[PDB]
Amino acid sequence: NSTATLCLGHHAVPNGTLVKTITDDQIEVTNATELVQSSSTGRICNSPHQILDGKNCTLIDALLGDPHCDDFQNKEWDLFVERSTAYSNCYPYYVPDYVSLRSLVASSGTLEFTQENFNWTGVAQDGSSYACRRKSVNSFFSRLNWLYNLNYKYPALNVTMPNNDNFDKLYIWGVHHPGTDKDQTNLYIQASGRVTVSTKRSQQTVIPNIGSRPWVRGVSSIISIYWTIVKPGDILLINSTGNLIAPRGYFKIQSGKSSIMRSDAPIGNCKSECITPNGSIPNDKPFQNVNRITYGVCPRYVKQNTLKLATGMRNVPAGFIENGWEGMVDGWYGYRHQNSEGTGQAADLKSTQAAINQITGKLNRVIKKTNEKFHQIEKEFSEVEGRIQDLEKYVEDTKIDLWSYNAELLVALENQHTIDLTDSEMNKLFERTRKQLRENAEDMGNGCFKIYHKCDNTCIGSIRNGTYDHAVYRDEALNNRF
Amino acid sequence: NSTATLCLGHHAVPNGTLVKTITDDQIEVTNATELVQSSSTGRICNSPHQILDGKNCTLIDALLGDPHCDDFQNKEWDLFVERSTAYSNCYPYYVPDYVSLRSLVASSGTLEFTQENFNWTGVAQDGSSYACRRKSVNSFFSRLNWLYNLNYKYPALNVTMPNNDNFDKLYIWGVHHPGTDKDQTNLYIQASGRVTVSTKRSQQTVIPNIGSRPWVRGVSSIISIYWTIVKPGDILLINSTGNLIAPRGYFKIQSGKSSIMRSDAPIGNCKSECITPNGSIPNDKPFQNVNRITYGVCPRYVKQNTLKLATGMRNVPEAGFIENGWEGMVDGWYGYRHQNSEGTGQAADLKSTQAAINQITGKLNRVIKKTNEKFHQIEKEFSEVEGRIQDLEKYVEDTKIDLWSYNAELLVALENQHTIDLTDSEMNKLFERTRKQLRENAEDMGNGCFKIYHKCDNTCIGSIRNGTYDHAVYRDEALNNRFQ
Amino acid sequence: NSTATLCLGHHAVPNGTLVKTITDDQIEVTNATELVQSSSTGRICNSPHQILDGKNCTLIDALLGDPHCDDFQNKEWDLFVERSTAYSNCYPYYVPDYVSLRSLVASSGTLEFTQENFNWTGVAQDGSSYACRRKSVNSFFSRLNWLYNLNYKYPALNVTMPNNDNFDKLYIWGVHHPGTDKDQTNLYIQASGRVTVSTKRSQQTVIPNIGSRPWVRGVSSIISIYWTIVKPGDILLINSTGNLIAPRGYFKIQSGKSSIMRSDAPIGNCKSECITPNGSIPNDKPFQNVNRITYGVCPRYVKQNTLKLATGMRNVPEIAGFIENGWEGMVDGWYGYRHQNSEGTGQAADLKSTQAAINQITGKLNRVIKKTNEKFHQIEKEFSEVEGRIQDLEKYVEDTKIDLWSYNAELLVALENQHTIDLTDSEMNKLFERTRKQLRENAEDMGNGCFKIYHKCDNTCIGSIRNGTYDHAVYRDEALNNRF
Ligand SMILES: *[C@@H]1O[C@H](CO)[C@@H](O[C@@H]2O[C@H](CO)[C@@H](O[C@@H]3O[C@H](CO)[C@@H](O)[C@H](O)[C@@H]3O)[C@H](O)[C@H]2NC(C)=O)[C@H](O)[C@H]1NC(C)=O
Ligand SMILES: *[C@@H]1O[C@H](CO)[C@@H](O[C@@H]2O[C@H](CO)[C@@H](O[C@@H]3O[C@H](CO)[C@@H](O)[C@H](O)[C@@H]3O)[C@H](O)[C@H]2NC(C)=O)[C@H](O)[C@H]1NC(C)=O
Ligand SMILES: *[C@@H]1O[C@H](CO)[C@@H](O[C@@H]2O[C@H](CO)[C@@H](O[C@@H]3O[C@H](CO)[C@@H](O)[C@H](O)[C@@H]3O)[C@H](O)[C@H]2NC(C)=O)[C@H](O)[C@H]1NC(C)=O
Ligand SMILES: *[C@@H]1O[C@H](CO)[C@@H](O[C@@H]2O[C@H](CO)[C@@H](O)[C@H](O)[C@H]2NC(C)=O)[C@H](O)[C@H]1NC(C)=O
Ligand SMILES: *[C@@H]1O[C@H](CO)[C@@H](O[C@@H]2O[C@H](CO)[C@@H](O)[C@H](O)[C@H]2NC(C)=O)[C@H](O)[C@H]1NC(C)=O
Ligand SMILES: *[C@@H]1O[C@H](CO)[C@@H](O[C@@H]2O[C@H](CO)[C@@H](O)[C@H](O)[C@H]2NC(C)=O)[C@H](O)[C@H]1NC(C)=O
Ligand SMILES: *[C@@H]1O[C@H](CO)[C@@H](O[C@@H]2O[C@H](CO)[C@@H](O)[C@H](O)[C@H]2NC(C)=O)[C@H](O)[C@H]1NC(C)=O
Ligand SMILES: *[C@@H]1O[C@H](CO)[C@@H](O)[C@H](O)[C@H]1NC(C)=O
Ligand SMILES: *[C@@H]1O[C@H](CO)[C@@H](O)[C@H](O)[C@H]1NC(C)=O
Ligand SMILES: *[C@@H]1O[C@H](CO)[C@@H](O)[C@H](O)[C@H]1NC(C)=O
Ligand SMILES: *[C@@H]1O[C@H](CO)[C@@H](O)[C@H](O)[C@H]1NC(C)=O
Ligand SMILES: *[C@@H]1O[C@H](CO)[C@@H](O)[C@H](O)[C@H]1NC(C)=O
Ligand SMILES: *[C@@H]1O[C@H](CO)[C@@H](O)[C@H](O)[C@H]1NC(C)=O
Ligand SMILES: *[C@@H]1O[C@H](CO)[C@@H](O)[C@H](O)[C@H]1NC(C)=O
Ligand SMILES: *[C@@H]1O[C@H](CO)[C@@H](O)[C@H](O)[C@H]1NC(C)=O
Repeated sequence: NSTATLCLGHHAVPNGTLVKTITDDQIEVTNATELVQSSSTGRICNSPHQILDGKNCTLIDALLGDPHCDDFQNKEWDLFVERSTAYSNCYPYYVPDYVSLRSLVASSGTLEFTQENFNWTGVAQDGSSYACRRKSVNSFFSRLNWLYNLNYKYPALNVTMPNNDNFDKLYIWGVHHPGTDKDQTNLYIQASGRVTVSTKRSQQTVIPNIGSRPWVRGVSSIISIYWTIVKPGDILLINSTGNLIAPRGYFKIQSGKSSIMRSDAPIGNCKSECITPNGSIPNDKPFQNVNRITYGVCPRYVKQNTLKLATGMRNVPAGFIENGWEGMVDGWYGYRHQNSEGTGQAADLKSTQAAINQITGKLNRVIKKTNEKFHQIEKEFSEVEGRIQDLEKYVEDTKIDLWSYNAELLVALENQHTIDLTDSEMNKLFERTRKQLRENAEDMGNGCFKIYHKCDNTCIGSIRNGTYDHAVYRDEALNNRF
Repeated sequence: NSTATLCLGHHAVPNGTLVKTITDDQIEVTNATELVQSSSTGRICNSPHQILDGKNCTLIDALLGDPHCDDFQNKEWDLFVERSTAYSNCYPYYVPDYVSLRSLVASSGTLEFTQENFNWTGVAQDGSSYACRRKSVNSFFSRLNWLYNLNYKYPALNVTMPNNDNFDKLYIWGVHHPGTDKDQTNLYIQASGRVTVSTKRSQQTVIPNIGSRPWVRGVSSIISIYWTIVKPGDILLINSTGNLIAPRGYFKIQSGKSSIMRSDAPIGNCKSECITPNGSIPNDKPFQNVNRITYGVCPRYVKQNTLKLATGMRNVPEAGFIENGWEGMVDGWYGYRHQNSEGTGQAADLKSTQAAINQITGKLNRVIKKTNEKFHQIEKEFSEVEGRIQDLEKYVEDTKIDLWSYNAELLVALENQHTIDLTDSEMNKLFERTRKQLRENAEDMGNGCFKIYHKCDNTCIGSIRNGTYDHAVYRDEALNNRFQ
Repeated sequence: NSTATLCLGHHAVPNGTLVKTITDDQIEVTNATELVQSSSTGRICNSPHQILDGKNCTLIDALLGDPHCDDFQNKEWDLFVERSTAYSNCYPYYVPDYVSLRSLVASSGTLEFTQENFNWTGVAQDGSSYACRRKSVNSFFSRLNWLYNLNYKYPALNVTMPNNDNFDKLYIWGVHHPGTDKDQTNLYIQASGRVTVSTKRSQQTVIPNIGSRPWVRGVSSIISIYWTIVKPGDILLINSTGNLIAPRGYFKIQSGKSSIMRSDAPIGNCKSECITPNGSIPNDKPFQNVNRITYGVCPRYVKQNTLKLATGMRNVPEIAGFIENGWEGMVDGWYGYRHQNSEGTGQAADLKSTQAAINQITGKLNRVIKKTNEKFHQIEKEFSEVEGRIQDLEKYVEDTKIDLWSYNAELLVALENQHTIDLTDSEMNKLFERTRKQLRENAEDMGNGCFKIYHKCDNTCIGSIRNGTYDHAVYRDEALNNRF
């Protein structure tokens, strides 16, 4: 009755979370947060990025001018979305270096086309095919010009086109490979054509190949597609004696943050910085497990499906040496007392705020939203290729393993640090109380002090308030101790 | 009067090991372990991976059907081992994009061949050569069909072969480059041949080169090798007016964990998950220094040859831990020494010993386990100058190794620092728990020992070590001795 | 005043530096150092690397022998510097795989040329052009030999050149593409030429392409450039029926630490291990923000422009101990005592704790990251032409590398600074505890980092505490009388 008990403690919860540290494989803490984004809504948000739904059209088909891709003329994009249902419906073609043409056009982000008055005197223009009907009429790629004989004559073409602008020009052109020699000589009078497209810095020559081919859309022939970039002040020169699928002009080729993505996710009316083929994902967490293919401001892809970051002290469901206090809801640390006036509880705001202030924004010190990716490498492959594809796969797998390691070590280190800093605040609160009490109390060993003098609620409050004067009670307290 | 001294201490060893921390360049600990695997047995274990010893055969020669590689027909592998002694002994050839063909066949992991009934009516088949003898008679690559004129005629070939299966087909074919014009017109009647192999998605045209070549195995000619992959529902279409080295069928091209490795190490009868060109290596350690070229579940290649991970506390060799550690303590990491009315004694503390040990066991397995399972990767050694693509392959690999070497360096320093800190922490916690027990009955002598101001025999000493010491029993006696 | 006050404290400075830790975005410390090199002199030091200023000549032009590059014949280099003002002034050409040829020659580091006597009987040699004037006379590339018909005849060339040396030979050769068909038949007699260059391990065939070209230096034609490497004991074989731009010999091709760099920085007379396009930079710091393109022993490129590494304790602006405040005015140590007794107040530094903290901070980062970054010929990292796939990969690899090293640098500085704060806070607490153990029952903790010593304790007595020789038993009777 002539003494008092003051216990120092911390809070506890009944439903703790296990996290991982350097010290413990699993340790239960009061609170944690997930660092790996692992789910997507399934929709690609049309804000803030300019999304272009390719629908049934690939970018190359929209580039060449497949009639069912006419709506894409001169359109621009931040992200072009190619659907797996896309198909070709014009004259059969193939693109040597399809991958690079697709990449650089996708990164350019525009299909702005400008016609140029090539002088094709001597030959017939605007060749059409039943295999490429546009609005029920035989037609051809909108951006290409199928040249053929004019009155049984195909004179040698030698056409020039300077680049007198301040920008690079992208020229798409082709070479026709007839199925038979009867086709070859009927279209182009010479028994074999030849196309040479050149600039002051390049030369590209194609010899057409007359030969049977597997029928595609009623046609036994095919077109090879090539591209040429003309720098400012340079000159495009097209020299041909047959089989030339001529350009009608140039595409602007820009540099910027545009790219292309293969996805079947629908485009929704929402706003999201990060786009994956699985759909848009939130970018609050530093890491994501949804897809290695991302566009925008995105969490970094890691192999882990979950990484829990401790946001509270160790959960331990007498003072803090024995146990935590589930009943303390207004603070992380606090006091419990037993004196002449009964029992009471009060939280310590100083130590609680110190622990919280260290834990808030903990992760914003090492990992921020510094991962803004636009056009990158391909990370999914449908064809066997070998060397270049091996390297692309190895680079991406090397990157992911390294960030997965970084993510693992970071969470373990930070969680070790969250435990230690919260353990530290508890000991500091205990030491502040001991130094206040001086020779008026003894450490009972369980996180509680035995105060050797009568100490009513105001006296206990003075200790919690930091205004306890040991000199006032030292005479009374030293008398009871010894 | 009658008092007792109780000292808190930790163990020490005479033969400590130097490790590195964040704090110290080198600090001696009681025990440490190596994290870098630096030696190999010298043998490639034939388990658990399916090893195919190429012996004197490269993979491409086994693919084409070099007669001395006939034993490799239709064989499969997880790891194909190419020896530096391999040689070619058939018709002289070269493969444009040899590297990619070798890679994709190696990654497929099988040489399963399927013959197909190509209709070569109009030409002679099964051309043979003195440069490619099989069973001591003129022959040719087993998987290729040397077509040439039939009775002074080589009609233009137009042969089709649809892919009506569920898988991609790999077709290997060739073009013959005769040494002279006499050779060209005698073999193929036309003055210049032409080979066009096409699919619905591809076209490959080759113009043969009539011209002399360095004499190789009695031949001044050569064959160019090409490959074509035919997707399901697609069709192989072959058009030739001479010089076609025709396919006899297709190879299955599978996807899986198969690869190829250049090594001269022998194949032994053992079990080992990790294979390097130097031989199999253990994969218990997280890092290895043997070879950046690995196959299987492997430690990560680092530039360091040794990384010692502390598995024990700081070593302070030979009362109380403030002064020194106790080599004489062999049954625990922490413990008590006392001097009382009954003499002197020593006893270890199980709680603090177990706390430190449990925190250290599996300490590195909390950050890096054997999640490094690699199979077919990029090439990492090169015998020829190539330029751009090889520059990139080298830069990629050197970037990876530097980053992992940095990771390994920082990890060991961090782990060792934390191992030091946690073991030192257990010592201070043990000393403090003892102080809390003694209350006003003892005083800190400053050297890790308490002066207990009352008679405290071995049972009393044991009660302190066991946590059952009641200070109130002796408080009256102790306070009388402390204060005069 | 029959008592004394002994305060334990640490120093403080008026001009602290903000650093970043795991705990705080900004915390002021007594001292810090910059880890990111962010500035350049603007000049490339001509030592210790052998620098070759390309002037107005690219490496490929110096290789082929453009007349205004004649001064570069047979020169060697550690680093070739291409200026953006370089230009070509000979016959118009293009190099298929220009990047690779530039790369492999730059890595070889020499233009040593050795003439060889090819037998070009039957054709005319040393064709010259108005497009390639040398000393105001029509001329040609110094290292190439333009062959054409000799009196209306171009016989088939079949010229051999064995490599009977112990080193590899690099052969540069070309194929001429006339602008018109009549040009083709006037120069060479055949309507179409053919060039086949072969060795025992390679074959290269070129079919010339007749077609108009943009007029360049009076010429509507062009030359394709190719290269061939002939291993020892191998043989170069050149077979042509027209359009061959023949070699005059071979280049020695070495392996070493040579590279090429695009820069407009001037070359100075100084010494610097690290070269960037912006100029030489010091390599004392582990990181640099100047340029991802480096040559030599260089700091690792990071995206950060500054990373400050704490080299001192927390700065706490200013008797009272360390609990309340730090001591501005302590200039001979990091930690120390302030005392107040009968003779007044005094201050003295503690050398043990000061040296302990300092020894732990010096070279702290060299324990984890040294100058293990020595790079020479690497990949290209800036691009003037659109290329697509391969350039996509080179950009992605470098961007991946920089982000990973930028992450490492950010985490390393935050970790190291947190540990520097913690180790210095610890040294302060250890000194305070060492003093508490010395005083025994003669003093009490006042809570502000100070002890109230309950006995008369002049300066010699205080010095004994600082010196570690204070005997508490001497004053215990006097002190206990005052406490209780
Ligand atoms: C070389 O051989 C190929 C393969 O046998 C020949 O191609 C075949 O040519 C015929 C007639 O041109 C094609 O017939 C057509 O088939 C389509 C299929 O739907 C049908 O709708 C048409 O009414 C027509 O009957 C046949 O499809 C085609 N086969 C392939 C695989 O493309 C080629 O003609 C030969 N070259 C010659 C004879 O010069
Ligand atoms: C173009 O020039 C090359 C090289 O000068 C000629 O190749 C050489 O051809 C002769 C045969 O005429 C080869 O000689 C033979 O050598 C074998 C084994 O070495 C020997 O057993 C025979 O009895 C015969 O003497 C010689 O090896 C070969 N040299 C090389 C480097 O391949 C080639 O014939 C010329 N082309 C034409 C169309 O003349
Ligand atoms: C195919 O068409 C092109 C384009 O017209 C022809 O190229 C042009 O050829 C003329 C005559 O050689 C070049 O003119 C020259 O210009 C220089 C300086 O400007 C001047 O000093 C000369 O006296 C002459 O006027 C013209 O530059 C050139 N155009 C280009 C873009 O290079 C080419 O000749 C034609 N080829 C055939 C086989 O018809
Ligand atoms: C396979 O391709 C060849 C290559 O063109 C075809 O041969 C051509 O046939 C016509 C018929 O008069 C000739 O004018 C061409 O010159 C031939 N080419 C050559 C190189 O001589 C061949 O016809 C094709 N396949 C079939 C079945 O005919
Ligand atoms: C490039 O254009 C030139 C100029 O029109 C072509 O040259 C003519 O070719 C025809 C047919 O071969 C000849 O009858 C003329 O005499 C040529 N004229 C001149 C001025 O040379 C040339 O054929 C074209 N080249 C290509 C590859 O198409
Ligand atoms: C602040 O820290 C820097 C770096 O730790 C100190 O600079 C070092 O000073 C010593 C002098 O003993 C030199 O030998 C080192 O070469 C210096 N290092 C560097 C990187 O400059 C500096 O002394 C500290 N400043 C103060 C006032 O203590
Ligand atoms: C390779 O060199 C041989 C000569 O060594 C060339 O063959 C001669 O070619 C001409 C015309 O093509 C014929 O008149 C001769 O009869 C040929 N000689 C022999 C021995 O065949 C051949 O053209 C060259 N090949 C090339 C340059 O591709
Ligand atoms: C627990 O941590 C999360 C993550 O920061 C936070 O949102 C929440 O407010 C914290 N407190 C709780 C759940 O009481
Ligand atoms: C186009 O070029 C031909 C070439 O013969 C020329 O006759 C004609 O005048 C040119 N026409 C125009 C509109 O430039
Ligand atoms: C996202 O899509 C990829 C392939 O499209 C799939 O492998 C992965 O499991 C998907 N993840 C989620 C969370 O939908
Ligand atoms: C040293 O540490 C290793 C690895 O943890 C352990 O296997 C070994 O038993 C230890 N040795 C001693 C003497 O403690
Ligand atoms: C092969 O095809 C040819 C086509 O010319 C046909 O005449 C012949 O009868 C066929 N024979 C066989 C055995 O397939
Ligand atoms: C392993 O073999 C490779 C290739 O011969 C060699 O570079 C490396 O030094 C060897 N290392 C060991 C540890 O055997
Ligand atoms: C050079 O070539 C001519 C004609 O091919 C030949 O007669 C002569 O012997 C050759 N000389 C040498 C040294 O090879
Ligand atoms: C170095 O030059 C590059 C341009 O090549 C520029 O982007 C960079 O900011 C420069 N850095 C410095 C430190 O001057």
